[PDB]
Amino acid sequence: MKIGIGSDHGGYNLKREIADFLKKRGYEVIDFGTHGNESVDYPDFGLKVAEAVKSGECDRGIVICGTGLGISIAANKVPGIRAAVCTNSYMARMSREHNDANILALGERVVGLDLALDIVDTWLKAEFQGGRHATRVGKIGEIEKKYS
Amino acid sequence: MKIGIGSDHGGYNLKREIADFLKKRGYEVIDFGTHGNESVDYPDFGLKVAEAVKSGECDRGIVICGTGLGISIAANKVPGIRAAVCTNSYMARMSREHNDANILALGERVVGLDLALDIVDTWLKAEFQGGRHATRVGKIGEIEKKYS
Repeated sequence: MKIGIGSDHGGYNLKREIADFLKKRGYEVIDFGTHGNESVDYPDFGLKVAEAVKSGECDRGIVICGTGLGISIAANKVPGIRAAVCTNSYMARMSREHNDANILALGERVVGLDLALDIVDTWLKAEFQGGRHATRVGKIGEIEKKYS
Repeated sequence: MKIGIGSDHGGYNLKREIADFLKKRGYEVIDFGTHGNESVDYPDFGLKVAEAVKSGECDRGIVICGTGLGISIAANKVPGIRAAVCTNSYMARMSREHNDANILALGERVVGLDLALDIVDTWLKAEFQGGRHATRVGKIGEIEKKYS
């Protein structure tokens, strides 16, 4: 499974740790940047990861900024993308089970390292539950079609 | 300001408490439903609140589901909407200061009542900081224009 990862400067250090974590677990990781601590704009990297997941270049993606909020909002502007900002493993599991999230969003200034790794672990293992949850995801698709 | 509020059945009881909280505070509250515990679909109510904020019928919105994730993803599909899932007041403050969030999303199964009221209090009081944050919000707007 190919994981796309991306961040602004606010999520760069956590991105480094998650990339190492994932590779060590045998995932193929595509790093979309940013590649340093210099101030940059979260939508640019949110977009890169979202478009890679949309195109199938990556199976899913992880985006990080100070809070995860900006980068996940940006990613959610792309049709077919469902980016979930999670601050605990319960949320991470429900994002997969109910929302079939294909992007996990994290906030480097909010969650500490080991917690963030717990969340990533949980998110990568959880499975979409279909049924009424598929019906609700379709209704998200209807909003996209409306504003398309 | 006029506050739009909406939920599925997973956020209905918290919605009831927040509606009461806001009115006691002097806010005009527009309740878009749901109006009971019957199973319903979060995108329908996410859409209502998002469209009310977009039209200027409400100045800001609050959306609630079990985790806040589904309803906020749905809301974020609407152009001009920036919905922030917050699990603490630090996130709530940054969502206004940096992301100029116009919708707050909450997870009734994640945050307890008093915490959720603290987050709402913080979110309503926080102020957009402009500058590079406006530049970044514009870049969110560019993604919307791309996929419009």
